[PDB]
Formats: sequence, structure tokens, C-alpha cells
Amino acid sequence: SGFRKMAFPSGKVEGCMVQVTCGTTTLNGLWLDDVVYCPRHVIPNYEDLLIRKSNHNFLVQAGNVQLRVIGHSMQNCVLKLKVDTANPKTPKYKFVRIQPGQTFSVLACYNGSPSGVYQCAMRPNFTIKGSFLNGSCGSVGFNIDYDCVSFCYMHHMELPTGVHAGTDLEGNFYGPFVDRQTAQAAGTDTTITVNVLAWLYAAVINGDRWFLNRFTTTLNDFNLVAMKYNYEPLTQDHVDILGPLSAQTGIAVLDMCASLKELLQNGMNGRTILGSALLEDEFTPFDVVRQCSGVTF
Amino acid sequence: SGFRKMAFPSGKVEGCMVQVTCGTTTLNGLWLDDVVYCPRHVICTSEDMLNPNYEDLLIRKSNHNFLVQAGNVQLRVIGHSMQNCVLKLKVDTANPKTPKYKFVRIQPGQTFSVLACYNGSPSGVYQCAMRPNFTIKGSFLNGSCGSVGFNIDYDCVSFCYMHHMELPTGVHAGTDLEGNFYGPFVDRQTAQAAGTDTTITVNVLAWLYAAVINGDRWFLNRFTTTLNDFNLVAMKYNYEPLTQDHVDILGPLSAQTGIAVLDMCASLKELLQNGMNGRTILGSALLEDEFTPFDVVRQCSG
Ligand SMILES: O=C1N(c2cncc3ccc(F)cc23)CC[C@]12COc1ccc(Cl)cc12
Ligand SMILES: O=C1N(c2cncc3ccc(F)cc23)CC[C@]12COc1ccc(Cl)cc12
Ligand SMILES: [Cl-]
Repeated sequence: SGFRKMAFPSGKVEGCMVQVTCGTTTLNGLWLDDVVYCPRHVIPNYEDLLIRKSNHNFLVQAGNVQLRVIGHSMQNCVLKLKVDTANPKTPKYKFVRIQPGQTFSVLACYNGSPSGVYQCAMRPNFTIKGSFLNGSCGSVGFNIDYDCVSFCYMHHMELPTGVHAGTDLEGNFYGPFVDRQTAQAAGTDTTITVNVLAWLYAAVINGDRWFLNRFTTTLNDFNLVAMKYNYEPLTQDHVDILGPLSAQTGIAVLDMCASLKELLQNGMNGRTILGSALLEDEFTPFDVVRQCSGVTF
Repeated sequence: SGFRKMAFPSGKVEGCMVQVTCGTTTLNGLWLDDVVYCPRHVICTSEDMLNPNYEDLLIRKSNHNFLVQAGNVQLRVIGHSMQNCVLKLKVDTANPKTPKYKFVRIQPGQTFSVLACYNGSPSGVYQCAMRPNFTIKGSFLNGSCGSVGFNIDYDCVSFCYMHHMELPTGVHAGTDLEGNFYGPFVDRQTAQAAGTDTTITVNVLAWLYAAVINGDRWFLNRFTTTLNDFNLVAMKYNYEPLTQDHVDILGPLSAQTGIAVLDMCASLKELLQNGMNGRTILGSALLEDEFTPFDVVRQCSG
């Protein structure tokens, strides 16, 4: 029993974190095989700024060992520093681009040293509600499937509302953001509906049923309600994905939608669900199944 | 900016997790140097659990009855001893991945990271607090026994908790790494229950200071309170008493934000009376009590 915001074990990623210094800027790098990946803002016309740099300008430190940079190239908003030594701790890995609503673990780092790990979600507005200070750039987001680390995020900046923006590991930004000091803002955010439903199923599995009702709804009627409360539309794919949780608890997906509609129109009336007075949207259907079954890595 | 429930990076602990099997029971062990630490109830059957005589059950076992697996390698048990509710299995190989470590016993209100494990394999990491009633609100299934709680301030791992059992309300009970239980619990299947729980007042105040540091002041008021008037009100909402130690501990956060501890206590009193009126504090509609004054200073900007 119990339901916590749980991150993946971070050890496979900890063994990849390095410190990257160029001039007065120090940030984090990800060392995989013989390449260190980091935000290109560590060095704007980035091609013009990069051509003026030599390999020895990039100081890379892995623990108490200085790695030697033997090459450098830019891919979108990520800088790839070729080093002479392959990381002996390189895990089995892939670079994957995630979709809004998907969750991942963040290993927050400062000076190439990991300080904490937390779980978060890519918001529908492409920002992440992270916890980062100056020096955290280059910190990464990931998931683990069996023994393979799927790197999905690299931290680049903080927006004026305190939320965060970054790229995939191929340097493509999530969201309409750019890596430069200019007027940028997070767009209006929405709630991840499929994730709220997954969390309601987790609450039922853990013994909370007060919000259940005898009613059902249609996808069309539910989506009219979701639009009114700034909730993302629910698709037939989302309904299909919630199939296993619907079969386990005996509550059809549109039956849980009628519970959610009632919660949106009436509130919680002083009650809580899994220790929360707000509807939680940062657990996917897969996260719920994984935590309620104890999958290991 | 931002404020998350943050766990310590788990790698140093992942390299210590092993699987311990005795008869039909399999659970997790912590391998440090040449010793594997695990709950002593690994020697029990489900029947034995009502009134187990651990000394009598242990004397009947030999070293080869304990199967210890570290990854795909079987370790050899060369000795065994019991210390309180923990079993210490001496092995013939020291863990080459043993980090710098200490065993620390924590007090209620302290936080720690839990590396939840099944069959000696880590499945996830989350942040917990030792509740005032000595239980933890964890997330554990059958097979999670032997999973550990820890803190990693600097490069040293301080092991503070080892998971032993789930109580009927879904909360969890365990020991320090010397095998002493937190609270009045026993590693027996007798009728046991968590006592009435209370809110960790010093942690709620720390979290209100975190909200002020992050730019939120809506909840502040023009009032102050004596410590005794604060405690008389707070006890009516099942909040733990605030002591002069707690007031002293909140000194640095008070100096940084310019809000006196007793002035923040007055704001807490008003929040308990009024509720949040549709507002949130650091993305939460409830008053959060699982961040210590030390956690706030560590995570927040100076
Ligand atoms: O947002 C930024 N940074 C921060 C990142 N994460 C949390 C931060 C928290 C506070 C802070 F002051 C800065 C933070 C540091 C660099 C910087 C400042 O200006 C930039 C412009 C463009 C780009 Cl790509 C990056 C940045
Ligand atoms: O609570 C217990 N266990 C569980 C632990 N953590 C989450 C569990 C979740 C579910 C579950 F069914 C068991 C869990 C497994 C062993 C067991 C069953 O009875 C006991 C009595 C005394 C002691 Cl010391 C231990 C136990
Ligand atoms: Cl303590």
C-alpha cells in the first residue's frame, strides 16, 4: 500500500554526469561513450561563437579527473564534445523525444555533481515544473525500461513564471522556446486528463472510493466538460490505454470520467484523494501500473 | 525557482542491494563491506509470525541455509548473528561498491529517501518523513522488506531506516540499521496499530518560509503570537507542539526572509482557521509537512 511520486533509480545516470567549463560559465554535461553532451549556451550567432573556440577552451571534469577534449560539434541547441576517454560507466541507452503528458525522472546536478532526483511531467505547454537553481543547466531527464536508459530531456533555462524549458538529447527544444536572453513566456497550461484518470484508478486500488458514482458518460459529453475546465481532450487512445486499470478495478473509463466530471463541477467537499486536495496529473497510466506491481531495474 | 519533493541520488545505495533467501522467504539485504543486513523475520514462516522465538529459530540455521544473491552472483555466507530485529550475515566477499557510510537513528519529523526494492533489485526512489507516530507513509508491496531509507549530505550515506512491515492502515514500520524499531512496534503478526498521527509543525513553518523565498506572501498577516498561544491553537488542529528548539532551528530562514518565527506562527494560525480560499502555496492546496528546515535551505535559493 501507499502511492508516492516515485522517480527511477538514478545510479546509471549519476555515472554519466560531468562538469563543463568554458570561460566564466560552468554547467553540467552528459558523458556517454567518448562524447560529452551539454547546452550550446555554455559558449547569439552560435556558429560564429563556436568557430573561435579551441578544444582546450572546454574544461571537462569527471569527478577528480580532467578529461581532454579532442573535438567539438553542434547539433541543434546541444554541443557535443568529443573526449579521448570513453566512459567506462556508460549504460545501455537511447535518445528518445517524449510527448506532453509523459513523465520522467530528473537528476538535478551542480558542478557535475548530482544533488537530487525528482519525478515530473512534460506539461501540455511544453514546460516542466522543475526545481532548478543557477548552475543546474545540462541536468537531464530520463526513464528506464528494463536495463536501458532513455534520455529525454536536457535542462537549458528558467522562464519568468519559475517553470523550466529544455531540449531532447538531439538539441531540439520542447516548446516554442529559443536559447537566448529575450522576452519568452510559458503559454496557458492545461491539465493532463488521462493522467488524472490514471491517478483516480490508483486511489481506487489503494482503497479510496468515495468519488465513485453509479453514472456513466460519453466521450463527446466528457470532452465538452474537459474543455470548460482547461483539461486536455481525452481521446480513444487514452481510453484504450486505461483498459487494464478499468478491467482490474471494475470501473469503466467513461464511468471514471463521470466521477471526474462530478469532481470538476462540485469539488472535493473537504475530502482528499491519496493525501491530495487537488487532482494530480503527473502520473501516467504506465506509472500507476508499474508502482502498483513493483517492476525493478 | 520551483519546489519539489526531492530525493537524494540513489546510486550509492543501489550498489548495496542484494536478495536474501531463507527457505520459502525472499527479501532485500544491504551489503556493506563483508556484511549483509536484513530483517530477522526472513527466518520466519507466516505461521511463526504470531509469537516467533527468533533465538530458537536462528540456532537451528546454519550459514548455508541463507542464499544471498548480488546481481547474478551468489555470495557465500560464512557467519551470522542477530542484533535486535536485524540479522547480520557475514559474507566471504567485501562489496567493492561500498560507499562512505554511517548508521544514524533519526527523530520524528526527519526526512529521508527510500530506495524501494524487490528481489534485491531497485524499483524506485521517493522522499519520506518519520511521522510523529513513528510510522512512515511509504509505498511498499509484499517483497519490499529490507528496502532502506537514507540521506546523503556530502559524499557519506547515512542509513536511517530498514523496512519491516505494513500496518492495517496502509502505513509502514521499520527499524534503524542497528535493528531497533521506531515506535512501539514488534516484528510479530499480533494486533498492532498506528497511534493517532499529527502534523509536523516545524516542517510546515519551514515550507511556508520556502514559499516566501520563492515569492509567495499572500498568507502573511500583521499579527504575531506568543509560543504558548500558538501551541494552544495548533494542538486543536492535531499539530505537534512547537518547542524553543524548533524556533531556534528556524532562525536562519527567519533572518533570510525578514519574517520572525512567531510572526510566521501567526500566519500558520490564520491558515488553520481560514483554509486557503481556492489558493495554493508552492503548488499545494494542503499544508505540507514533509520538508525540514534543513531540506528547505538545501533546495531553495539563498
Ligand atoms: O535561465 C537561465 N538559467 C537558469 C536555469 N535554471 C534555473 C535558474 C534559476 C535561476 C536563475 F537565475 C537562472 C536559472 C541559467 C542560464 C539562463 C539565464 O538566462 C538565460 C538565457 C538563455 C538560456 Cl538558454 C539560459 C539562460
Ligand atoms: O507486513 C508485512 N509485509 C509487508 C511489508 N511492506 C509492505 C507490504 C504490503 C502488502 C503486504 F501484504 C505485506 C507487506 C511482508 C511481511 C509482513 C506480513 O505480516 C507481517 C508481520 C510482521 C512483520 Cl515484521 C512483517 C510482516
Ligand atoms: Cl534526526
